[PDB]
Amino acid sequence: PMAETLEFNDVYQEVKGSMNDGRLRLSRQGIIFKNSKTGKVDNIQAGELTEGIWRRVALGHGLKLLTKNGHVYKYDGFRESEFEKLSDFFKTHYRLELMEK
Repeated sequence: PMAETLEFNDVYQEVKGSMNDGRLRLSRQGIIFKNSKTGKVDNIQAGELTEGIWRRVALGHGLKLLTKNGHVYKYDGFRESEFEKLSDFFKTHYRLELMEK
């Protein structure tokens, strides 16, 4: 079932063991994460993405993304059941296929 946006208000950015809680939002154009505590926003354009990985992490499952400029983004705390919709979104809108690891 196709969706143009996906929202996750209960996930974290993982940075060196730190779990930064925030809001993740996927649109056709890309990805925005906003750190709840610090308010720090990170934008990722669909075009920038070269790699998407889905794997078990410390809490549930997580995405690990790579962009053309070498930046790494890790968003953790997904229930495993989210794979289908995430995989679907990436393949449909981002023209990239999540690697299951």
